[PDB]
Amino acid sequence: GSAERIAFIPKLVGVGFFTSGGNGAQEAGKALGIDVTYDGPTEPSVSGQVQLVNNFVNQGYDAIIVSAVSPDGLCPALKRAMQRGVKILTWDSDTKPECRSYYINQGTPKQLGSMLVEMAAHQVDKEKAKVAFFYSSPTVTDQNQWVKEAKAKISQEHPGWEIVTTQFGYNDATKSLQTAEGIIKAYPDLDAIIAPDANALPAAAQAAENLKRNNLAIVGFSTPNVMRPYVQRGTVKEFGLWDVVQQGKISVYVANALLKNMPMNVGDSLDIPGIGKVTVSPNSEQGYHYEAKGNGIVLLPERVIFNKDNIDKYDF
Ligand SMILES: C[C@@]1(O)OC[C@H](O)C1(O)O
Repeated sequence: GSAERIAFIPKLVGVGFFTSGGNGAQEAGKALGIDVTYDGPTEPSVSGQVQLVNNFVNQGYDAIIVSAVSPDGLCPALKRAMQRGVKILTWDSDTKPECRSYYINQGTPKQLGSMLVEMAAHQVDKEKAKVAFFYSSPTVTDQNQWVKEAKAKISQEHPGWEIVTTQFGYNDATKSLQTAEGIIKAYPDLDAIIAPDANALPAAAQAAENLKRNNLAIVGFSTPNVMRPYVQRGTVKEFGLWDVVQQGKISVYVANALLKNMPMNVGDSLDIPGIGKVTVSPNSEQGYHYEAKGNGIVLLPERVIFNKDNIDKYDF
């Protein structure tokens, strides 16, 4: 019969992380004979994503995979989708667990929070330090889950560190650069910026270069292709991510499994070419209390620390 149709929705288009995730989703679609539509708003917003969800539902799509800008903002549209039998998955940034079926997740908040703090500590290497957090928004699901854990870890394991500020760049290159320059100017006693956002990290690096700020540890999460110039110049020594192309791929393979009615309750696994096995984990892995039939989290097998040694191995 007519080929299945899956939508893959980023927080916004035109950012390398999301372009690369979309590439993985679309290549998986080709391998599986599924038509995958990559579409998102030009900036992150609830209305941008909600219209797309509603459009794809109204147009008869079989599954929608979305990286949510908000835990709650998409819920009415996603609940309508699920009421109509459209498979709903999140990837990257979750909604509330009751607003989707599966979350294709790069890592637990404990894992990702730990990565951020470990990267910072490796470079700071002193007990008394001043650190700034810098990411997209105070409401986005993923980054706030990770930052809560990173801040807890700092308070426990680095008691001499002071978090002097937490500011936001809203996935906007212009606003992010201005915010980063503002942090560096306002806090001359600053030892690290921790920037778990694909736009905030290069903005912080660029701000440090613009202001000729030296010996500032700048760590966070972004893509190798975006970060490579900053790593080459030495402004960023280390940052983290994961294979976002593979994440997009996994999301489409999981959606395919749902469309084929394969067993995907907590504990079940799924074979994916070039990856091996992925498994459905409980929602409690993300800190949620919610369990239901046909609902859980699929964790990526690995995350990656990038530095000068390995950055040229990766093209995304
Ligand atoms: C990489 C990241 O931190 O920046 C944009 C994404 O939503 C992300 O995973 O949060």
